[PDB]
Order: sequence, then C-alpha cells, then structure tokens
Amino acid sequence: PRGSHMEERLARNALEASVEERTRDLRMARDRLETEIADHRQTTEKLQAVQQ
Amino acid sequence: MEERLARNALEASVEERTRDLRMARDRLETEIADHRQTTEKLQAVQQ
Repeated sequence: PRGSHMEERLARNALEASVEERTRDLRMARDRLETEIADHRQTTEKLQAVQQ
Repeated sequence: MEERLARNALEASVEERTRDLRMARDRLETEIADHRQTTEKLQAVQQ
C-alpha cells in the first residue's frame, strides 16, 4: 500500500539529508577559517603598531 | 645580529600564515560556490 508520491518523497529525503549535511560541514569549515583569519588579523595589526 | 634574525623569522612566519590562509580561503570559496550550484539545481528540479 503505497502513496502516489512515496518514492519521490523518499528520494527527496535522501538528497536533502546529504545536501544539508554538506552545508553544515561547509558552515563549520567557514567558521574555523574566519576564526583563524581574525587571529591573523589581530596579530598583524598589533605587530604593525609596534614596528614603529 | 640576533634581534634582526628574530625579527626576520617572525616576519617570515607571518607571511607564511598569510599565504596559507589565502590558499584555504580560495579553496573553501570554490567549495561553497560548487555546493551552491548543486543546491540551486536541486531546488529547480522540484518546483
């Protein structure tokens, strides 16, 4: 006993799960990298201030 | 001179971090762009 769009909804669930998990991974990578860039910016700004 | 060598080593370290962070940024930019085109194509095949 199957709905007329059951297979299509299951395919949608599969694709959605994968795409959203990739999205979370890329958000996390982006977060880590922004934090590193901020550390680097603080470091360079402070070293610039003391160079003269 | 010791202070000059230490200075240059720190300078070199900082320039290296700049290069690595730019490489990482460029790569993640491409990854994000590619993912976005996947999501847009996904979304349009439904509607």
